[PDB]
Amino acid sequence: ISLHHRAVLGSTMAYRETGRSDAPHVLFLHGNPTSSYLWRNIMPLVAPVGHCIAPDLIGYGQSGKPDISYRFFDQADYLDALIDELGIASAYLVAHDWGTALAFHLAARRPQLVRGLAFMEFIRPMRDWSDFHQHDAARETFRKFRTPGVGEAMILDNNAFVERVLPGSILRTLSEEEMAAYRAPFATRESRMPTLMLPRELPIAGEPADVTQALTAAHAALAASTYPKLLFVGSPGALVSPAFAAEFAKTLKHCAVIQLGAGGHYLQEDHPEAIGRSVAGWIAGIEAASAQ
Ligand SMILES: [Cl-]
Ligand SMILES: [Cl-]
Ligand SMILES: [Cl-]
Repeated sequence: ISLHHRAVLGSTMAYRETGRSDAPHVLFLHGNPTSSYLWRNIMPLVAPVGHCIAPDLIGYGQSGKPDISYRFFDQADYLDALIDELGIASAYLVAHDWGTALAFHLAARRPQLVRGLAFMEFIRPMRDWSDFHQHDAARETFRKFRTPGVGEAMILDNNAFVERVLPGSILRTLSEEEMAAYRAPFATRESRMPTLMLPRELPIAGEPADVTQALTAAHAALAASTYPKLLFVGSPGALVSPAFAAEFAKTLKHCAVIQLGAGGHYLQEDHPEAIGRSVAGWIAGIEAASAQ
């Protein structure tokens, strides 16, 4: 899998690219602990209608592994730098997990950029631990990730995000090749640090406060925004249940909900054709209706 690379902020970032270069930009944003690989069966279905770019976040996939904190704001800075390097000033965003937090934060700061947002399994500030996920076992696992020393043993030493959380929220069983690809960036203990930092960034009960502020503001900007929105949901889902998707959608302008059926968090692995076909049709409709 040969990706494109660019130098960004003294390190490097990798990205997949496909589609016609005169079509609108479509930026695909993955989360923890995946990469642009998550979109491999989706992007080819959007290529006829969009110039598709799928970055590997810093510390993920084939991107660089600099000595940084890997906090949310680090991810935002490196993504901004790549967007500017690639000349992306107007784009559709297609986002998952921390990719949605990045998309919401980007749209709040650059309100002219977003032509439309397709999203699923998104992050929002959670008032209490009871607002995170659908079952107690997941809540307890993430409580442990956020516990000093314990989280390091689970994620740095045992690679639990890659080896347990990821396959645990895909309905089908990945092939040996697919799981080998997902674990390949994370062969060393130190390389796993980004995957430990992100669960510690989740905004739960106001902590961390800086992420809580950024995503509270970003969600308010999202509620006020007028660009088209497409929210995919699975059953039972993980961060987003079908019931919560329908209720969240009512708080937004111009947001349709697409039901994918049985799925957990990594809906791209269980429903790639449905997501790709939906996004491509949606872009085609927006482009035609906005071109008059
Ligand atoms: Cl542009
Ligand atoms: Cl909150
Ligand atoms: Cl389909």
